[PDB]
Amino acid sequence: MALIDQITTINKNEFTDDFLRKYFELGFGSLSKHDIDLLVYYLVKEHSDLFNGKTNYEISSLLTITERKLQSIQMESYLRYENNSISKNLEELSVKITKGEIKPEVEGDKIRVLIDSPVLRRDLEYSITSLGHIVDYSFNKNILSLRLSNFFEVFGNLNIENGKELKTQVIDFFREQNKWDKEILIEIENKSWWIKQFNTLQAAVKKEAAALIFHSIISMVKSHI
Amino acid sequence: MALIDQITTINKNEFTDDFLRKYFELGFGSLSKHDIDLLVYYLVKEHSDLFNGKTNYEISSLLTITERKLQSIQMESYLRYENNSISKNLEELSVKITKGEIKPEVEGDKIRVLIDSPVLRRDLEYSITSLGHIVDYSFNKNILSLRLSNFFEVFGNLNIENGKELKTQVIDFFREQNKWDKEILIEIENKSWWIKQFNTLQAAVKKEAAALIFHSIISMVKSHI
Repeated sequence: MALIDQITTINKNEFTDDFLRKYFELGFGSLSKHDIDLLVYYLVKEHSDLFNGKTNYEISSLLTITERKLQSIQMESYLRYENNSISKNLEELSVKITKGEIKPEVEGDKIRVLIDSPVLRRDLEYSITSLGHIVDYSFNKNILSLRLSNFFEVFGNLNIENGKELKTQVIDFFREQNKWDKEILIEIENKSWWIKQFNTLQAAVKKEAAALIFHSIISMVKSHI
Repeated sequence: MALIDQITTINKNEFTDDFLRKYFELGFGSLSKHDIDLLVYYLVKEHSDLFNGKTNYEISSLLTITERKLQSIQMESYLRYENNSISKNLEELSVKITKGEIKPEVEGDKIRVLIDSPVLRRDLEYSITSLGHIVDYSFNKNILSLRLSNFFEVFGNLNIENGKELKTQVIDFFREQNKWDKEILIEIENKSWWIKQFNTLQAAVKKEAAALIFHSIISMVKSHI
């Protein structure tokens, strides 16, 4: 079975102990098939490394189910059997960016972020839309697209975790890169600035700018509940 | 949970390994609730001592299910996941009699045997009714009642495992006990013999006679496929 030996490590004692406690909570035969499928997904995720570092495409292939079914299973099981703060999920998103597992990229006046985890996607969307203002964004499958000019105009004044204003931290990045790149004016609330001036920069400056921008946006959202 | 700590020993490694192999045989989410309930029953029975030495009443109480449901689950799970010969099940029945876990008792012209296991009950009934003749017997719940006079008249000539005829082995028992009990004629194919003469014996002779008779009947049935 390509499945059970793809498991390279698993705490079999607590897989068994946990399964028995939850299968038998209301008595033998009390859980529905769907309840048990959520339990099994949780048990493999909590007590093995099977899903570790794998994309949704890989996990769905491993489980022999569609990506759409996997997303429902992942969310329903997380809600049933796990508890995380929005703060911890936002921080996990941030760390994935620092590690390069998620690579934000700017195109025109939009920053785009592939977020494969439905749990992280849910908490980001909820938290970023709970700041008192409608947010200019959309999702293309699992890719968040966020309008830059409008975001900084509307939310640029809110503090990030290190106390500085969001717009301040992003502007300060562009100044430093002006030290080794050809100098540009900095107008982050300007749609045409992103479209023409930002587009001029070297692909590696733009890559790094997008990671810092999204790090700072997450940091701003974490600072505000 | 009165359940999971009633487990005094369990191979948790193979409980986990076995569950994963069978849960995932056709892919995640392919097994019905009923399929999974049969699997779990088999897994607890194969990989723990939870059910060991317990009556159906105790197991059903442990599982929070009726005795009728338990019997269906036990049979369906055995058929799905286990394999035993009729010969091995008949021998297990025999050993339970020697151990005193099952105590055959004669009343009138009938010998009665409580058989709690639906698996053993099924193989006994099938094997004992596959000897070419209709058998005079009935079940009261899990108590087999077998008519003595008619059984020895019809099947008394068939060999038991040690080569002797069934009627011969049973008669030889009554002779030995005549050595220390008051002597009786021996007419095991006679209904009124069981009802009046056998009834005379001491309760401990009758207890031992019933175990030897049923041991020999099982031995006869094992000798004939």
